[PDB]
Amino acid sequence: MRENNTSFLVNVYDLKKFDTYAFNKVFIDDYKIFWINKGSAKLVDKNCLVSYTITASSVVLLKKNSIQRFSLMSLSDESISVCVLTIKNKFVNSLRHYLQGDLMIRNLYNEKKDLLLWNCELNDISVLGEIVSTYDQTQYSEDFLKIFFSGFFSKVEKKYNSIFITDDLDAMEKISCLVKSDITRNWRWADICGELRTNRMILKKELESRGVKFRELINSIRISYSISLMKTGEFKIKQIAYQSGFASVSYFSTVFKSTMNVAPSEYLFMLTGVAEE
Ligand SMILES: CCCCCC/C=C\CCCCCCCC(=O)O
Repeated sequence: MRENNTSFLVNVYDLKKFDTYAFNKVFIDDYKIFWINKGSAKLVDKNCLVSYTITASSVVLLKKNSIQRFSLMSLSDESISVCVLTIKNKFVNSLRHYLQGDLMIRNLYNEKKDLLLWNCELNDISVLGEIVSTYDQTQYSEDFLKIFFSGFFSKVEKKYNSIFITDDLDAMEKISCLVKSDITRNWRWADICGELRTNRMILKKELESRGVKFRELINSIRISYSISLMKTGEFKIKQIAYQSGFASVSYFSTVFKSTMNVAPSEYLFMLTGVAEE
C-alpha cells in the first residue's frame, strides 16, 4: 500500500458562487500557498488594508507563524475550488539549505509581509497543477520539487524584498513550538519567556507585530492545532476540542467560529465531504 505524502498536504475547498470566507486571527502553522481553479475572487487583506482580484493564474503565499486577517469572496457565477498546498516542516528544512551560493542582497530584505501575491508563468502553473492532481505524483521526484520550490520562493522574495522562508531560530517559531509541545497546558506568558530564556521583551515584539494579546495567540495556535487534528482523521468534536487544549466544546466552538467564520462541524464537512451520520 502506497503511503501518504511526507512533503505536502493538499486540501481543496468549495467556494460557492458569490460566497465569502473570512478569517480573523488565523495562525498559519506551516507555510501555505493557495490558488483558485477558475473564475475570479476578491481577497481583502485586513492586516494591510489592501484588496486584490485573484484569478486562476494567481498564487497567494502565507508565511509560517503569521496571524492572518483576510477575506476571500467569489466573483464568479460558478462554483470555485480553492486549492491549499501546505508545505511540511521536513521539506522546508531541505529548502533552507538548497540554493547554491550566497545571495548577497537578502540581508537587506525585511520581514514585514506575511501574505504575498504571485502571478504565475505557465511553467509554475503546470508544476503546481500536477502536484495537486493526484496524491502521489510519481513523475515528480522529491529532489525535483525541492529545486522547484527553492527557486519559486526565491523569486517571490525578490518581488517583495521580503524574507518568506525564515531560519528556525526565529523567536515566534520557538514560541509556537513550545506551546504545541504541550498544547493542553495552561500556558502563562511568563512561563514561555522563562523556558525560552528570553525575557518578556523581544518576545513581546512578536505579539505586538501580529496585533494579538498572549491569550489570543494561544487560542489561535489551538485552533490551528484542532484543524491539524481533523486532517489526521479525528472527527469527534469532543476529542478535537479537548485534545487541542480547550476547556469545553462550547468554548472551542465559539473560538473556532470567531476565527474561521464557520462552525467546527461545517468545517469538518468542507474537509471530508461527509455529512454527519
Ligand atoms: C487559512 C488558509 C486558508 C486559505 C484558503 C482560503 C480558501 C477557502 C477557505 C477554506 C479553508 C478554511 C481553512 C483551511 C484550513 C487549512 O487547510 O489549513
